[PDB]
Amino acid sequence: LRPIATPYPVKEWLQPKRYKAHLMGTTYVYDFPELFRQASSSQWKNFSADVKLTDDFFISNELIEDENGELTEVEREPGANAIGMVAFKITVKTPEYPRGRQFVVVANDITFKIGSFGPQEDEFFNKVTEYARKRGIPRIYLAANSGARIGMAEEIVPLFQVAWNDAANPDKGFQYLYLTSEGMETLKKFDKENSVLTERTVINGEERFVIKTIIGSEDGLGVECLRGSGLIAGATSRAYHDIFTITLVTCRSVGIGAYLVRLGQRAIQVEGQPIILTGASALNKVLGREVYTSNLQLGGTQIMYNNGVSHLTAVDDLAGVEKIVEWMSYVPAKRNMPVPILETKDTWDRPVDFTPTNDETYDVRWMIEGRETESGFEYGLFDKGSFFETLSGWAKGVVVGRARLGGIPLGVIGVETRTVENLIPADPANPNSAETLIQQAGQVWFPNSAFKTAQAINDFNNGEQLPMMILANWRGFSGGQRDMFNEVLKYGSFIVDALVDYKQPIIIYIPPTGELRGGSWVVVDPTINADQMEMYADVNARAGVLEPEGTVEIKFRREKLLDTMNRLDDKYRKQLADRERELLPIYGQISLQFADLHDRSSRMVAKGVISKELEWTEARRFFFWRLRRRLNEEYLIKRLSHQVGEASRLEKIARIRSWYPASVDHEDDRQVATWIEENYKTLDDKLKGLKLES
Amino acid sequence: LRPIATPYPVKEWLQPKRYKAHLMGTTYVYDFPELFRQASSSQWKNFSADVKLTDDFFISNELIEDENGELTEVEREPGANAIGMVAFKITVKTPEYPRGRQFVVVANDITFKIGSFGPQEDEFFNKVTEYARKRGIPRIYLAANSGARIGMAEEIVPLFQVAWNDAANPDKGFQYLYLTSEGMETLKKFDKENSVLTERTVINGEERFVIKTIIGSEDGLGVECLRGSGLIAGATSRAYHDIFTITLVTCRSVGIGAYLVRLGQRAIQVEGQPIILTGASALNKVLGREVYTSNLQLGGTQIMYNNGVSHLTAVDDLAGVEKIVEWMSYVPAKRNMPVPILETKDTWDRPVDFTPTNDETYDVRWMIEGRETESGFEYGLFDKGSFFETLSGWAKGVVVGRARLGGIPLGVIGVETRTVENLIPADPANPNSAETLIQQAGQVWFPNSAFKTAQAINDFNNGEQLPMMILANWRGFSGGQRDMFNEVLKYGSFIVDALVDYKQPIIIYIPPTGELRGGSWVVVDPTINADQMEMYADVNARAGVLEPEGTVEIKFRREKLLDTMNRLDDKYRKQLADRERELLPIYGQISLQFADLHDRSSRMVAKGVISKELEWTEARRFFFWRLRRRLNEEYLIKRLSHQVGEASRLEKIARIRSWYPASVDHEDDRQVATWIEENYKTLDDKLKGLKLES
Ligand SMILES: Cc1ccc2cc(CC3CCN(C(=O)c4c5ccccc5cc5ccccc45)CC3)ccc2n1
Ligand SMILES: Cc1ccc2cc(CC3CCN(C(=O)c4c5ccccc5cc5ccccc45)CC3)ccc2n1
Repeated sequence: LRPIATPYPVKEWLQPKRYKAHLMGTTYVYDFPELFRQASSSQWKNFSADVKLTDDFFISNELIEDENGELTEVEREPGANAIGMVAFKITVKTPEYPRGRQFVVVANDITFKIGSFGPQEDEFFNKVTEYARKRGIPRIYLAANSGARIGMAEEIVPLFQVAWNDAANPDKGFQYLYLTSEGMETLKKFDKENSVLTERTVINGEERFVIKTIIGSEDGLGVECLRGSGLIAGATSRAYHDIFTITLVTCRSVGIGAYLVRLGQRAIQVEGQPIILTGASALNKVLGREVYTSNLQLGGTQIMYNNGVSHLTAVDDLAGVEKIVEWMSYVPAKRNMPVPILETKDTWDRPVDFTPTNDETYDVRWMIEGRETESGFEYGLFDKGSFFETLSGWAKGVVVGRARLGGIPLGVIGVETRTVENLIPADPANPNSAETLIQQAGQVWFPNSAFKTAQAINDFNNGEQLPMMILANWRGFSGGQRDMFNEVLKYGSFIVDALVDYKQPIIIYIPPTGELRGGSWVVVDPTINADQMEMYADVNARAGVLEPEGTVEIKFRREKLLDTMNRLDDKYRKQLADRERELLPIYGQISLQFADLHDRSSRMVAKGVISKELEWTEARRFFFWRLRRRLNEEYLIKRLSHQVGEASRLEKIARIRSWYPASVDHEDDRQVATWIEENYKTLDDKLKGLKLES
Repeated sequence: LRPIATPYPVKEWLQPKRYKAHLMGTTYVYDFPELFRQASSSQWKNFSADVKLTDDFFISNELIEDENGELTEVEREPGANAIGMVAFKITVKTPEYPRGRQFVVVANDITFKIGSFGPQEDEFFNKVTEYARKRGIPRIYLAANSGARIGMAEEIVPLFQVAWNDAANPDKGFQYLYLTSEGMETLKKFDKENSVLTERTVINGEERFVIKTIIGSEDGLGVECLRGSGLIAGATSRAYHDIFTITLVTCRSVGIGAYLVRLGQRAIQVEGQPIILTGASALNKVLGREVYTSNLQLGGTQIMYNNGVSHLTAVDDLAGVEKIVEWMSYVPAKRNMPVPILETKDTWDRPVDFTPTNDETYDVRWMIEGRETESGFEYGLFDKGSFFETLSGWAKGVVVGRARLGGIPLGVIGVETRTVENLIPADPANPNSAETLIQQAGQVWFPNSAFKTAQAINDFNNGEQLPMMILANWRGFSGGQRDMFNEVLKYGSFIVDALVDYKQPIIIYIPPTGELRGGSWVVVDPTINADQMEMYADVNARAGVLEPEGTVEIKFRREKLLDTMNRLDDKYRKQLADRERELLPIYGQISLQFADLHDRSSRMVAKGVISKELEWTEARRFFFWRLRRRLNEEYLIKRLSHQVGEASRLEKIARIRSWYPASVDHEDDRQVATWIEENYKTLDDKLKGLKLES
């Protein structure tokens, strides 16, 4: 017992595995539920400081496999796990789900065979994934591992013999490895007959059993660990499309551990905990040179967070738990349940304070969440303090996060107007390699930013099942040689694919001072997904194939411009080339203005390419009711889908809208939502009466 | 008429648009069906030189929209197209489909408004896509365009007026643009009242109509072209997952044209025809410096083919047509129809001649298709001359293509054992940028090669609907700093996703001299998709978590090795450190051999991680019947799916296998296929009798 004379018992002594975990710079597996209780309690204090919270608000129940491999709940002492993988079913009353929400926590036990993955950990991890998926509840994975388990048939180690070329000189070589009758019997005696594959021969009187394959008695030495890893990689790939999947990296995550981090997509990395494949030491041995310094050089946050593999970093395990808890506050309690409405002090019914100007540089986050000033807080489009930014360390040209719109949770994509710099590090493996600083123009899609956009869209759709708003403001894609070679077309195409797959309301809104040109429009147009998509443009937005400078260059050339001088200039209508020189700069300006006049939201409305033209200060009020209306209608489309079984979206919506009283304006979002909410149970009777099916 | 006195009529004069197309370095749209006839005829000559072919073997029928926008067939003169998009329905008797196969060809008319995309071309392209998708037939797109159409309200050009700050000095500035009552009436007179959005004011007696927005009378000037582009981008994204989509780039492909190339995935680029977004000239104007030289520098084959955006290059339009024709020979006639069996001179019933050795470097293509030698042709695993390689210019570490196995078409993925070099060009935009040569070790997955692998898997699955064989031979993923920063984990994860989505038989086979370690195994394991996947390892293959050098480093350390010297060396059993120095090199070799003995196919079989261990020379015969058996069983699973409506794969297969006579060995592939083929109609009666449903 160390230390003696403490006020309460030494938990690290009561369970020494707690101390092993601590010595490896991580929380002990069995202590993680407590971090979830601490975080859930903080969630309440930050929401309503006055809430009197008891212990029944949070329940953690360890899951273990029964006699038939069926998962059941247990109340046992920490450290009684016979396998290196552990899981808990958590039932917590949160501000979004005050009656309770459920999720599973799977975790490696770093103190059980170094957190390595053997077939039993793999089988259990897969069974927990399936348990969560069947129930539709989120699956949190806590990664603290050594990757697949590695072994040797340690029983053949003291038994094997070597058939030397010349016994007197061992360095002259050897022919094969073998077992004697003594070795063969030793295995027979311990029922380890299946440990080797032998072939009998007689060499100079001696009966030797030539080892042809070493199998081993102990399960979990090689290929079976790779099979199991594959199973859990496929399991996680499938779970990402089905339930909310998140992973917290606490202590190393190696090999399968690294793929699991990525396969679950959503990841929080604790500072100083690497995400690696082959470690630095092993790589140096392969390269035959001392190339790398640490595993952190290969998979630290300066790699993974900058990569976009790590969505967020965490200062310590509790910080990471707190971030999982916060991320989950935006996500339905289970698959196909409505998005969690959380109304705060920031009511839907106010104008937007922060407005961008053309002459002044701004941070797009100010338009999203607002900004503090000396005169006071300038509210943004979304609920004060609801902007939870993710992928913040990668492709900083796009801003992605979750937010709330008068309570409604949604995914937000904004455009960083400021030039973004990235520091591509020097390759240690190449002596003729130096670090390079890459500057990327604002409002221009690059391979990395287009990749981040598609990724964000997918991550909002799968598991999160959130509506989305893209505050669309791009000049186009980078068409230069470097960016074209770096496959910009591939990443731009992923955006289209992500939108095609989207299953919740989408809102594309070109903000004030905003623009959407050429390929940038193409890739985000509501016809990619007419069922979910909708486009809006601010009265101060611009959009066209080209920008006024390009439109002019192609369509208002020198001849057209001189004919304009002949029409408009009394002096112009040998001596003329002189007036031409004087007029051209202002005439260039006239043509730029002529072009710009086609790029207005009024032409967008007239040409029916946007649902409505909007006023920024009035967007919070508009978007709130539009999304609230749309969430109600989507619910009714889904209930109708079960009934009829076969009909188009248009047929379903037309039918739902035919149930609205004659007095209801189908174009009034506030009225339509108000009516639906006043009649959910009356609409339920309507749908139940429709069960007149054959 | 130029030239005079020709033997037959001057086609370029009869239709001058043919000459315009020619002057732009491309085939005239209406001449493309003839290239398809020429190619289809070549297909026959290369298959059976003795075939007497007539003209009814090939039928091309132009599709045009009727009065109600419904596509119908027409026989009209070339060049009567009122829109810049043209389509043909082709019905061709090919060696795979001798009774005929159908597909649509959509193409831009480079001679119609520079091949630009207006709303009518977009609406038609979408209608053709839908026509092909509804029918399940392939959609070939021939790209020769200027991207979205760009315009201005050319009627406002001679009418507009400018409100000068001071009329005497024009360069002092202007306030706004306006129309006079004369201008307003001019528009009123031509029913172009809707061309502008004005606001009346009176300035110093004059009634001016302030232009607030220029809309225009002519459709297809701006945003409506971007809407249409979006529609066709989404349409193509959807078509790739539904039907076989291929694109041939003949003459430039700009903006939406470039995205269409990528969205359809499968692309052949004609040498010298660029795939661009913003052109070089425009980019130089944005950058304010003469950075780029040509559009080919941005989107030529040295970009797109090296990128993997272009799957193949073509020397001229006929070469590209011939490659589409050849690619299609592997693809079903329509969606959900069986893969086209084409048996050639190379019967299934022979051993594999080309066998790799450990001491000799080989080209993996030799194992796939065989190789010519002085002694004669060494046959490979697949049918002689059936290897059609794709993505050949990108990530050369993986070899991807289509092949035939005794007639059966399938996707093939092999590993390039030789070190691959890539030349990353110097960025013209960066003066402190030089070209870099990147060497990539063989049998190691890098970001690019992992991306190519996932891509190939997807491209085989979607549209092609082909079975697959991965000749798995990777040491692992590159875990170094550069490759980890370049997101190797993301691309490795795409492999898993591509396999999860796979709907046709998969065969993973570790070939002779081959290996599969750590993360390389994880990502390709049959548990990712138990329904389709199956693993095999050659008797000369190796597989484990680590390689013998790593296994030794971790599990057979210094102490274990000295205890082994104490056991095995009579001399070893101050003076001992000397014998230790002498013994260690051979003892290191003993430990390397001890490890290697666990890495055998026999342990893989014993641990149940492979379906069977195989002998390479006998693989063609094994794989032929295994795939032929599996194609027959898959067919029966599908017919059963319609009947019962609800049951697992295992329940379906167990039921199908219960119909086999008692004498049939379920493990004999040749017998099982022979029985199914002898009883398709008897099995059809069985399934029809199962329609006893309520
Ligand atoms: C590295 C980098 C930096 C900024 C970029 C900006 C864009 C947006 C494009 C630029 C080109 N473009 C234009 O309207 C445009 C121009 C836009 C601004 C200035 C000059 C322009 C000249 C053009 C000449 C012909 C056609 C178009 C021109 C459409 C919008 C596209 C790619 C960019 N790449
Ligand atoms: C740039 C590059 C080049 C080759 C690469 C090869 C691999 C394959 C790996 C290499 C590491 N590995 C080993 O079995 C291995 C070793 C393999 C060969 C030589 C030395 C090794 C030392 C190791 C020390 C500890 C653990 C493993 C070691 C598993 C297989 C992985 C990454 C590679 N990256």
